[PDB]
Amino acid sequence: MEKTHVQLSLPVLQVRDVLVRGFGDSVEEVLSEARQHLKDGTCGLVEVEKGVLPQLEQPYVFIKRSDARTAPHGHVMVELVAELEGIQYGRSGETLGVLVPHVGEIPVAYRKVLLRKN
Ligand SMILES: Nc1nc2ccc(Br)cc2s1
Repeated sequence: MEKTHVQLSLPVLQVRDVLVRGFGDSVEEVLSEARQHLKDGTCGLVEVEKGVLPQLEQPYVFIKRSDARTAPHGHVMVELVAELEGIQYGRSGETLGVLVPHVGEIPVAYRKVLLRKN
């Protein structure tokens, strides 16, 4: 009964503030945990610049843009793609950032997304 997409506003975190730097130890675990934290409202977003990924823990979970005309209600359509050792699991568009657990860090902005469930 899960709708295919859900509107979310994600807190954007600075990399040096992040206390839990990843979701787990395998591609399937990080995708699973990211989905659970999105459902629980406990997922943040770090924007990727030089130096960011080496300060976070692999496997990475990215949100990537899934289309070009759908910004329904101001929310960009996105889907999840994981990365381990330079191999990516999914193919999608431009990266909006890397997802991490949110445990109370103060954000610098909020990013509105329309997230594809599965
Ligand atoms: N299978 C499921 N994946 C997700 C991702 C995000 C949100 Br919010 C709920 C669910 S339930």
